[PDB]
Amino acid sequence: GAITVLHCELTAEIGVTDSIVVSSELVMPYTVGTWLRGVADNWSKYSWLSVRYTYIPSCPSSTAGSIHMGFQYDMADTVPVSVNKLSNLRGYVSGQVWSGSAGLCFINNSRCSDTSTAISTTLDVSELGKKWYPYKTSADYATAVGVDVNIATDLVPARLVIALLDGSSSTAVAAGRIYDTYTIQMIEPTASALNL
Amino acid sequence: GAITVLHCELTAEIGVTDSIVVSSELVMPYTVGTWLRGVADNWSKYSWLSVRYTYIPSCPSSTAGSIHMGFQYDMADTVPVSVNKLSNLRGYVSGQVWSGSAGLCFINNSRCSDTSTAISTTLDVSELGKKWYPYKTSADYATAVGVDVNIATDLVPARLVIALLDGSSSTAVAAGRIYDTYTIQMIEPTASALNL
Amino acid sequence: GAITVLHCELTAEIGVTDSIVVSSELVMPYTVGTWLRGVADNWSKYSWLSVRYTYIPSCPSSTAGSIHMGFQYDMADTVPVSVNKLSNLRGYVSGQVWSGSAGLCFINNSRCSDTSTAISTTLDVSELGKKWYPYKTSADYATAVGVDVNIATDLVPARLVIALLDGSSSTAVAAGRIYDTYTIQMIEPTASALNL
Amino acid sequence: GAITVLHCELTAEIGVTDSIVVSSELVMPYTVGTWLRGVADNWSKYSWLSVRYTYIPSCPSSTAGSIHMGFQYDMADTVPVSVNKLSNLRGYVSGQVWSGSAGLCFINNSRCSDTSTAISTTLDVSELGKKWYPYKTSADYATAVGVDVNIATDLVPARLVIALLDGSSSTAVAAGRIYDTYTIQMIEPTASALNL
Amino acid sequence: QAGISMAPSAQGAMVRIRNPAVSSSRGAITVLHCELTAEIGVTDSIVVSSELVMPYTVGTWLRGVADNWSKYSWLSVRYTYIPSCPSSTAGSIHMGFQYDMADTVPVSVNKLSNLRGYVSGQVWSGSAGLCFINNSRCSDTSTAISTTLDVSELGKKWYPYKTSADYATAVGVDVNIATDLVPARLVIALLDGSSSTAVAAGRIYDTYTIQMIEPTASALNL
Amino acid sequence: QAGISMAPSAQGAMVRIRNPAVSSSRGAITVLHCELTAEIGVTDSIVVSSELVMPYTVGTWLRGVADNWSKYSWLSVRYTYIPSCPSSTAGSIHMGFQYDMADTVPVSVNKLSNLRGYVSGQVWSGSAGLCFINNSRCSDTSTAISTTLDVSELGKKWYPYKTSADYATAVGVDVNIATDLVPARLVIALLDGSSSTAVAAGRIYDTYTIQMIEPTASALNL
Ligand SMILES: [Ca+2]
Ligand SMILES: [Ca+2]
Ligand SMILES: [Ca+2]
Ligand SMILES: [Ca+2]
Ligand SMILES: [Ca+2]
Ligand SMILES: [Ca+2]
Ligand SMILES: [Ca+2]
Ligand SMILES: [Ca+2]
Repeated sequence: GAITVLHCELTAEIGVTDSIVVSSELVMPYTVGTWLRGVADNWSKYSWLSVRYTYIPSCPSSTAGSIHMGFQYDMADTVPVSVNKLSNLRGYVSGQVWSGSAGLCFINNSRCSDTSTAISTTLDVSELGKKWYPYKTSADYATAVGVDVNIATDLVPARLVIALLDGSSSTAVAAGRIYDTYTIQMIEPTASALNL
Repeated sequence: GAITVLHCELTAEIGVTDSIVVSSELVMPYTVGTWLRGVADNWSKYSWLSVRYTYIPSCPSSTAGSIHMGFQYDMADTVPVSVNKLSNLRGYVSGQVWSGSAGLCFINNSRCSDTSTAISTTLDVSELGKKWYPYKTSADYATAVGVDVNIATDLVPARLVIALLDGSSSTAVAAGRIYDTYTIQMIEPTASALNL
Repeated sequence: GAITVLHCELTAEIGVTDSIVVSSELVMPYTVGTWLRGVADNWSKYSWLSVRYTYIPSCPSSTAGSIHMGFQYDMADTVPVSVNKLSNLRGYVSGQVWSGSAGLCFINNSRCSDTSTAISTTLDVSELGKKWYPYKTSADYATAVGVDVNIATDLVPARLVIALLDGSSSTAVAAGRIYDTYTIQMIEPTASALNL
Repeated sequence: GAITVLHCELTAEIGVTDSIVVSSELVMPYTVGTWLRGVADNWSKYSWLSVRYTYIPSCPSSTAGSIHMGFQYDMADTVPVSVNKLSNLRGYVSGQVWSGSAGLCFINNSRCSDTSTAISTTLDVSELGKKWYPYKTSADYATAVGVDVNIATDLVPARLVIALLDGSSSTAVAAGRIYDTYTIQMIEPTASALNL
Repeated sequence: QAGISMAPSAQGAMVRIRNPAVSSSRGAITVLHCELTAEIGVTDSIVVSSELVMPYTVGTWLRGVADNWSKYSWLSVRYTYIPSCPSSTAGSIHMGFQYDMADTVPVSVNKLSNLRGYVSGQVWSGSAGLCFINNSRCSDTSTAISTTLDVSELGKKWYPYKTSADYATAVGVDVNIATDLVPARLVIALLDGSSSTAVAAGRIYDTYTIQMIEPTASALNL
Repeated sequence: QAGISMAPSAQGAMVRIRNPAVSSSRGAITVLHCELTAEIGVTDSIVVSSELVMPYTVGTWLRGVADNWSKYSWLSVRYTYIPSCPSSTAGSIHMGFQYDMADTVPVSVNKLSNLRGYVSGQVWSGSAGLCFINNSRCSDTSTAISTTLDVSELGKKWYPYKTSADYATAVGVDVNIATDLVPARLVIALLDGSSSTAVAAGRIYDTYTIQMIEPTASALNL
């Protein structure tokens, strides 16, 4: 009954400016990437076997700026407001917007050489609070969270906080992209139209 | 520690009309049936070890109509509106409203040889959200869900949806009944009067 | 010492109407059937080694109606008034009034392969109150019970309750018959004329 | 088919005065305690695997008075009228209303150290006159017993006689509570509403 | 000697709490400690009280330490009653656990006696449970009024660190939202006393072992 | 430690009587048992009471068993007092035996103190005698309030089983007729109390070993 998918897809496009810009992505099928969003909808519940976010650069070596990533686990906790608080989170990694190429091996599965320079981080699936979560659409999530954020705890495993700053322009400059590489188990099918 | 009970009881009475009529039942002690609702209330939490719904006919071989059953696990998902949509659910099982007698052996657990025609489905007890669920009353559940449906995922493991159509009359004709056969582990006793 | 008999005989004739009609039969030699009543009277006490009631139809596949059976053990308990209440008893077994032929093999004890549809239930001969029960006549039992019902627990091991409903006519239609297949051990001979 | 429950619950609240006050409790589910009373009703018959009554104090060390307990087995026998006769009964134990704390280990199952000071006594389940008794409500019992007490023999295994005296007040002073710790086997389910 | 007991005039128990034990394994950090958790007083009528078993409310120290981690798991939680009155004091204490916050709080020792971890005892006894708090070698704990959480049967393993404030708000929307945030609550009942006015009976200490994971600046933790 | 004593607030003694031991040798059948024999209460003035030491009156069980035999002989008879009040209770108990039913019952602890088997003690003590009843291994019975019959010095060995009724009639003709039927009587005195009204003090248990001979249908035994 468990049907397993392994895949790496574009999860977010990154631009860097001269000011801190904190953003976050829920670590659930619907938000992880559009491809998964579409396939996972045909199933009622899932379990993350492995989730790794890897940043791959697209800018010139002359591009100033740094990216910082880390995880949060209680949606009710406040999202880091400074890059300082961010550095306290689990899974913190911080790189420079033009580096990270060695991480490419995580995206195309070829054998990785030295990945100490890859700006990549992974989710601690075993310390998550439950193994089988329900597939949620961001819309429905939003509504729930609107009543009380604590309703999110039963619905989503974690949140990926990203921070970009130290750039040189007041206007966004294309830095790179964050790709997500996951192994997921999907169970109990459903027509997607009913999945909220 | 745990106190295990295996039992069978009437869970619902069924009637066929000439138009689709989808209905559902929460898979929790309180609603599985009257007897279980009663004994289960003396414990605080429980865990399903086995749950099986078996439809048994009571109409003549000439009764037009068909029955359909399946499970859903995110109380927030839309309930099916058609046989096609329903056929996708886990544990889907369809059949003539006058068929299904072979499932009798599941009820008074005897030797089941002829079970290829039994209109009986089983809950995937291991892929459920968690192990120990709290005993809830229809009333309390109802209120919670009235705030936000997602508050339900923390309380009920699944719901059985039932659809009946293909009947001959626009007014309901008696078809059969759905019986539930479960094995449940209960823990943390409480005076029933306190249990909501 | 003991004299063992295994036999099968007609125990009751059945008819369906459009309203519930719960009836019951004491599980004692005198009432199980005419033949046993006759031979059993030549012994003072007896012990059931096996008792099985099997319903066998005699109506067309188009006959509306359903049959229900179960056991009760405290003659003082109220007899069921509905299918729900009845479905809780031990050995509950329900089915279409025109179904049940697979149970024939229990009657003339042959090889039973297709028994998943047999509307047949069995007495839990080992959890009975005691082993040796005295042979009683309907008359004598009746009087005793007329003083106080509890006087019955010392004399009869159980009673089979039968409920028929879902019929189409308000006037009884012939459905089928209930046959009893038992194995009994008898001891302490007596001239039958003395046996009350 | 045998479903087993193990539990310890409050069975009686004790007050002491300056005069002998003899009381008794039938050793049957219905009277043993309200929790059991409610769960055991869903089953037709039971068997006691173990029954132990333990008194736990709640008064000051300065509380004068003694409790005496013992068993009776033929409901027709006269209830002890003096504490003397009481001391002849099987299972006799007599303690002082402020002592008995060591018996707490019987109530919460923690490992018992030295229980020679616990005012506790147990039922000789093997010398009982039958193993499977019918669940009876005190109301129905009363009626039966009203016709002739001997009808009780077939219905209940034993009776716990309690005597409290030697207190210092003409008016009851709260001494302690008697908790019952049992292991019971329940068989042949029934809707509780029918159980008398 | 077997069967004999002597009621003392008063029991004495010298509580001496040792330094908290903290240590980080790989991923998980573990704390072990004891804290005074509640004060107790008796009356002639029954009075039921409850305490949620979550870091924030279990103890004043724990509250501030646990806040630096995102989630936690209880390895062990024990409540022990230590008396502070003479054997002449009337009254009894009763404890037990409830696991569905929506359930009604017990209103009698009869209902109470059915709960998981139930324990009763004279308001003037229980010094035997001292070894649990002091950390000494336990002798005969037969007469201790102490109970413990059945951690293995709890709803889930990892719970989020919550502040009473945020919790209180959640629960205000619907009490069932609590199920997802807190594992259980200790219920405490006291009665059998002699004054209509409360009489100080004793106090309750909590001894626990908790596992904490996934760090976060405290300020962000709600 | 030598010379030091600590008065407790109250003494506790958990009485648990075991199954009677009966066995037939050749001619003689022997019973061994314990029965609660009397209830005790104190007052500020002296109150003397007596109990005949014969099967019929020694115990309610013995009474009915011994009746199936024509004669008997006491192998051992012991009376032990077990308290049921606190050490704050005023009062003392005194026991002794008399052997000529015609003699006057003592009217003072002074006369009483001269009797065979005399024992005194605070109405709130005596738990040390528990081992005699419970059948446990006796430790320091130094402070037990328990006394025993001097069976070897009794008037004769075999006495006839008598019912209180028939005895009472005999004695009514002349008390000296008792000498031939009963071996002795226990005298009990209580005083030193504080209420003019009796205050429950404790109770007395009797532990005996008796030999019974020459069977008879019970109905004939008077
Ligand atoms: Ca959850
Ligand atoms: Ca969904
Ligand atoms: Ca509940
Ligand atoms: Ca007869
Ligand atoms: Ca009987
Ligand atoms: Ca009954
Ligand atoms: Ca938090
Ligand atoms: Ca005589």
